Amino acid sequence: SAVQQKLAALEKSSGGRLGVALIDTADNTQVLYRGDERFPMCSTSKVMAAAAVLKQSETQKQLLNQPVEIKPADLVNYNPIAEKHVNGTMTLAELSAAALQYSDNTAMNKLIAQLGGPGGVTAFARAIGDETFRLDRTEPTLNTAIPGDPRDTTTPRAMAQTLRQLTLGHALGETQRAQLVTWLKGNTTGAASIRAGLPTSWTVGDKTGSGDYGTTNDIAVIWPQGRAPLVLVTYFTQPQQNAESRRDVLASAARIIAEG
Ligand SMILES: CCN1CCN(C(=O)N[C@@H](C(=O)N[C@H](C(=O)O)[C@@H]2N[C@@H](C(=O)O)C(C)(C)S2)c2ccccc2)C(=O)C1=O
Repeated sequence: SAVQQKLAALEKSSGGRLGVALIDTADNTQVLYRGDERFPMCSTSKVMAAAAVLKQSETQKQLLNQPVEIKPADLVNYNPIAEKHVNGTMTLAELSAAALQYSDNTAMNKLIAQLGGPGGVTAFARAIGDETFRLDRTEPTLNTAIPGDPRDTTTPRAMAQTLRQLTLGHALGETQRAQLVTWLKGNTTGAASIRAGLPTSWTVGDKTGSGDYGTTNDIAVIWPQGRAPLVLVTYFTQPQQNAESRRDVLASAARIIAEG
């Protein structure tokens, strides 16, 4: 198609590997580019961990208000919110919000511990029909993004379909779904990614991700003005291990998609 030739040209000029998945809920049509290839998820996997804790709250009505202790041993490489509460407590809701809106890695590790390990996060993916998502490690080793390594990876097609069920579908209860959407809309880290390639009047909720090998990711649910919402996943990785982040590639991919 026309958009696939532009995405192919964008990939060639960037020197990396680009994966795009678009789901238009107006007619369930999909636009895919390397949609079945595996990409390192990096911090984009935090949406699955937060959604799994939300599913547990459909039975445990007061789970989101449960206090969790933040000890100095719990801090990893990037904990902007958790460092403000060392030797104190954060609720599971505050931890889910920190992991999603600020990409706090300590909050991610606390959510994984609540689910009984990385196997508990992967279990929630299988429970809602995601046979591709796999979480194998905790923060921060899950971001190694080694080429060929299947660990901590998914495909663009699978993540776009799963993200649609979590935010627009009914994989979660009504109250939990609205909480997830509200958290995604209040993200603070995606101004230069998918949001930068879309019109300013469009409301966007997203989760970014970065890692080694220049891995630059962003997944988003998009609400156009007076139009059926969209779900767009953009994954990108590079050959050099110390390659810089390329958030402009994600913005350009979103612009190419939004032209159609
Ligand atoms: C060998 C172990 N090892 C290797 C891989 N790795 C990482 O990939 N860390 C990454 C990391 O911890 N990224 C954070 C994270 O994992 O949510 C935050 N997520 C990004 C995002 O949401 O867009 C951020 C840019 C807001 S930082 C990282 C990437 C670029 C610059 C600094 C840190 C590590 O730091 C690490 O411990």
